[PDB]
Amino acid sequence: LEPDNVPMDMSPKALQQKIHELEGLMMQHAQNLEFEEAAQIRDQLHQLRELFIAAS
Amino acid sequence: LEPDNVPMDMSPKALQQKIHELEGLMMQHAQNLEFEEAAQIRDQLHQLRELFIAAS
Repeated sequence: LEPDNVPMDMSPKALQQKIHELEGLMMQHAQNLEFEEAAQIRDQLHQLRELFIAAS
Repeated sequence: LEPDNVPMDMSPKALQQKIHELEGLMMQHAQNLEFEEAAQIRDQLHQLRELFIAAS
């Protein structure tokens, strides 16, 4: 009983794991002047940000 | 007489000076995750490249 409240809920993990993954990707290309297809993550990094709270 | 051939003509200077100026700008924003308006230079850095020969 009360399984979701047995461990913890600091973050959704999956989402938080994806955000830190896409943001760290921009630096790579942006550093190698490959931000063309890389900077696009800016749209997913910003949208996933607000969802951080709506998620957990 | 022969003024354009008195000094030299390694490069157009103005163009070559602008290209190195726009390309060095991308690294700045791209490094501070500001490639949004910065990555746009990619269009001027690539177009000015081919013009490098058509110029001098």
